[PDB]
Amino acid sequence: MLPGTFFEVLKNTGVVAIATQGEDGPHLVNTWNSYLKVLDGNRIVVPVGGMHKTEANVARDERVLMTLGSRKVAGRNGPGTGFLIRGSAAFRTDGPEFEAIARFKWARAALVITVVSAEQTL
Amino acid sequence: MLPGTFFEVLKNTGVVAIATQGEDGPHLVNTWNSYLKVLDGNRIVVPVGGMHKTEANVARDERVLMTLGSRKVAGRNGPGTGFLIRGSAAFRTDGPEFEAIARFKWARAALVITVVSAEQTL
Ligand SMILES: Cc1cc2nc3c(=O)[nH]c(=O)nc-3n(C[C@H](O)[C@H](O)[C@H](O)COP(=O)(O)O)c2cc1C
Ligand SMILES: Cc1cc2nc3c(=O)[nH]c(=O)nc-3n(C[C@H](O)[C@H](O)[C@H](O)COP(=O)(O)O)c2cc1C
Ligand SMILES: [Cl-]
Ligand SMILES: [Cl-]
Repeated sequence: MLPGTFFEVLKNTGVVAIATQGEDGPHLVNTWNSYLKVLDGNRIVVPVGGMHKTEANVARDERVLMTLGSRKVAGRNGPGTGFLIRGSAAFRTDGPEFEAIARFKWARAALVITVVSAEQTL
Repeated sequence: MLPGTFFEVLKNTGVVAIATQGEDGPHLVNTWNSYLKVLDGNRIVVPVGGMHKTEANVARDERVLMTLGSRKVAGRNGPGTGFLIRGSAAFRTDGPEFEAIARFKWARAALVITVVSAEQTL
């Protein structure tokens, strides 16, 4: 599900954005490119310190969107690219998906996104 | 209302994320930090090439969220910061707000976000 160009983006620095659906509109939070941990089976794991509103949204609607990119990875028509990822999210406080990001001692949980599609948008 | 630290983030490269309310959940698109033009009266202007789905969403619900950041600008508790911006959006196709981004020869419109709040989230 995740292409090589996505893994090239993860070798570079940047701001990741994660959109969820809430009762009165979308919500949008961040992490860093370097914090994402990709697992077998199309999973992207994010260390969670805050994400309280995000977690409440995900408990009611698991579908999330994530974007990320880098000036330093070539896109289709010149330098710079990024991705729109769609997937289903879950929060974990134990098990191997939590252990994947437990090195971040500030992490109360892991946000685990099981990818359904990845689109290179540039 | 946009603070100095936000303009510091704009001196740096990065991926900007813009969330809108879609018919069946959020939508999320991107631009680059360096593409944003800030005008007086709390306005952030983005060059629009695609964004047809985003534009349809804004016509139904003008409220948008935007995030952006940089590893190179100090946050409250170490290196790296970013912002959550909430505002209302409109799409201009002539006049000073369009001229503000017309340097992008591929632009079909200017996305004008009038900022209601800016929160440094790191
Ligand atoms: C560049 C950047 C990176 C961030 N990294 C994280 C992160 O890895 N994990 C986290 O929980 N919050 C991180 N934050 C803060 C979140 O974006 C968010 O503001 C916070 O978790 C509160 O989430 P909520 O609004 O869903 O309650 C980061 C913020 C920025 C601007
Ligand atoms: C890093 C990055 C920068 C982008 N810059 C722009 C931009 O400045 N303007 C634009 O219209 N689309 C830009 N795109 C593409 C949009 O994110 C989006 O995929 C496209 O405009 C289609 O919008 P829509 O899904 O609302 O129809 C960029 C994509 C990436 C990954
Ligand atoms: Cl990073
Ligand atoms: Cl940039």
